[PDB]
Formats: sequence, C-alpha cells, structure tokens
Amino acid sequence: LNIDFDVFKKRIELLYSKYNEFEGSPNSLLFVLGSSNAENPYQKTTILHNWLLSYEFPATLIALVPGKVIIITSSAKAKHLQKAIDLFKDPESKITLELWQRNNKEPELNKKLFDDVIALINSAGKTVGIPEKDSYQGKFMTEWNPVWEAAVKENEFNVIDISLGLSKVWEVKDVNEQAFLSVSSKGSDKFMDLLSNEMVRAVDEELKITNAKLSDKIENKIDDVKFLKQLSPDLSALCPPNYKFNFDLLDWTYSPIIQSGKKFDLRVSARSTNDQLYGNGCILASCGIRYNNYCSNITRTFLIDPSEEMANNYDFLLTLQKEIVTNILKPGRTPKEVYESVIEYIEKTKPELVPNFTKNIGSLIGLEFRDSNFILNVKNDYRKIQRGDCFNISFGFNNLKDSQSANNYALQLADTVQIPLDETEPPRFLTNYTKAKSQISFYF
Repeated sequence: LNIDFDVFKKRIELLYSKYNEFEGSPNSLLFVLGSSNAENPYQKTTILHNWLLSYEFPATLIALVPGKVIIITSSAKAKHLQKAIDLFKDPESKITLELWQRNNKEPELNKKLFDDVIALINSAGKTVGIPEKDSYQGKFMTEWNPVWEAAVKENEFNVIDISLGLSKVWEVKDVNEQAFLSVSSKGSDKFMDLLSNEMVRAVDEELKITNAKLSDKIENKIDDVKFLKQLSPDLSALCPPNYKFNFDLLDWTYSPIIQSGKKFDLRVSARSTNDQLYGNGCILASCGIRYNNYCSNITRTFLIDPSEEMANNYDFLLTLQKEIVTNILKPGRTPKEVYESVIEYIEKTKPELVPNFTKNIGSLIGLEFRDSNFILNVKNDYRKIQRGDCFNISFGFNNLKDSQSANNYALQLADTVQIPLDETEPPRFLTNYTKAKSQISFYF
C-alpha cells in the first residue's frame, strides 16, 4: 500500500457531505467487505474501497455516522491506514477517523467490535444505508451476518439502498481519475491492435481456432512481460503527474469478445463462442483494459471481403458516432433525451436501420465497468450528464441482411469518451485506435 490520504480525506468528506440527502435519508452508511472476488469486482463496497484507497480491503467494515468514520479491520491494515487518523485530527474537520483492530486469536474481542459499531449506528438513527446488491462470502462475513441480522430485527433498522447515491457521489472524474482513464484506454488501443493483427494472421494462416480461443490468446497477453514492456512508454506517459506507471495495476475490465460467422450478440451478456473463427464478413472485437481500477472499453468491426451494403452501412456507423459525441452527448441531458435524439437522427438519415439498432448507446464508465444507474437507454430520465463524466459510448446494428450470405451480419463501435470539466471544451476520445474503413477492411 502507497496511499494518498489527502485523496482519501477528500473523498470521505465529499461522501459525508452528500449522504444524508441520498434517497430515503439514511442517518448512517455501512459497508462490509468479505473476501474479494476477481470474478465479481464491481460491487459498490469494493468500488468504495477503490475510490477511497485505490485498494480493496477484505474482511473490513466501514461505517459512516455523524462526526465519525469507523473502520473495523486487521492490525496489518490498521497500520496501512494509520497516517489517516492524524489528518482528521485537525479543526478543519467535522469528522474523526477511528481504526478498530481485529484480533483473530481473540474471537470475543472481535464480536465486541461488531456490537459496538452497531450501537453507534443505532445512535445515529434508525435508517441505515447499505448497497443492497452487495454479496460477500468467507469467514469475516460468517461472523458478521448473524450479528447484523439480529440488530436489524431488534433495533427496528430501516435498511435502505444507497446505490444511486453512491453512483452520483463518484460520477464526476477529477483530473487524476481522467488520467487513469486515459492510461486504461491507451491499453485498450494496444490490445485491439494486437487483436486485429492476430485475427488477420488466423485468417491468412488458415488457423484452427475458435472465437473464444482467439480472444483468450489476447486476454493472456496481459501476462506476457515482453508485451507489457512494449506497452509501457505510451501508457506511462499518460499517467497523472507524480504517479509512476505500474504493471501490477493493469488488468482486464472483462474478458475480450470476438464474434464471427453465425452468431452476433450485441448485448452486454455476449461471450466469445466455441465456433471456429470465420474468415469472412463482419468480425466484432471488444477489448476493455483496466488501469489502477479505472475501466475502459473499445469495440471495432473488422470487414473481411465486405459487400457494398456492409461497407456502406459501416460508413453510416462512423457518421452516427460522430453525430452522437459532437452533437448529442451534451451535459444537462438525461440518458433518455440522449437516446431519443439518437433515434431521431437515424430516422432522418437512415430510417430503415432503426429496428436493428441497440437498445442503448452505452453507459457511464469509471471504477465500475457498467453503472446500472447510468445506462444510456430510454429507461433513465433521472440522471443528467455532467462535466467530468466519462462514458463507454457503445452501439450497433444487428440482424442486418446480407444479399450474399445465409448469415445475417452486424456492426458495432465502442469508444471511451471523456467529457472535460471545462465548459469551453468538447468530448475527448480516450480510445483512438483506428476506425477508418480502409484500415479495418481486409481482402483475401
């Protein structure tokens, strides 16, 4: 751990200053982190750790009550956090930080800690704010679960969801966050370059390889230390001032996806299939590298011996993205207003494609890959786009008919787009790997 505690103090203060105005008016907040799960990394409590500390702290409880932050954790972790206590000790602080150390040879001490924090919460009032979808396992949780359940039943706690409130508190990216998002996005560009190269070779060398094995080839390159060394200059250059670039901090947002031949699925649920790579028509590729917990996403369509209608529809896909980012994706507008405006545009330029279009044009991106309270569809009329928002702008058309094949085709484009904090400045593409038709088309 090398923790910026000024950033910690800063984000804790922002939270504490917003949370009583969260829906339902919670008197206190409670985050409980079991064991970490690499296969389930975007739970709110984990996102909270990441925003506060840039690390996930397992077997750790954090409570926000009026005038006090309580952290129940190991001795080891309490030493990592110790420098924080002093930082709140000063009279520009409405809040004190307390570290309550667990002792695993002392089970009765440990139970006491839980009883004591629940008493503090009860004092704050009856409404307790917890991320309702959080679901952690392991030994710490098994200690916690019965104690908390008994507390709710005996103390008449009104336990309410705070997911939307948390989503709002950390939505806007500060300069350092924007820079980590830039690094993460450059990593996406690098892996997509490799992906395109590898996909072209697999077609050229007639490789026996499925869509899934090819995307797995790309996925595992994150472990190739030679490959990582190649990436480092371009990525490290983008790191924020005073921050050194670190390999340990580079990860996947999700497993890479390659689609070809028979099956195109434009839903976020899509996975690479076990079908042999199909070296003709449209190839959809998605990469999304994470850096220092900050997610990105890029999606490209490659055209292998396209028909004229395919190539034409690809040109429209480019013109559509340019319209959205330049003219539609504006601060102050809701996801619903943005989406309706997109449909309207397609209606006045290529009306017949409307039924084939995706039901969203992406979501807010950040420490969470896909914020469910900020999807760019018609169901969200309750968020406004803000300066400092980063989006995964991702859309496509599926089930497009190819006059030349029994296989329908599909086209898909995704980029990570930053909205600057400055009013005078336009949306900035963080992913910049080519999407020019002549550079993603291949003839065999």
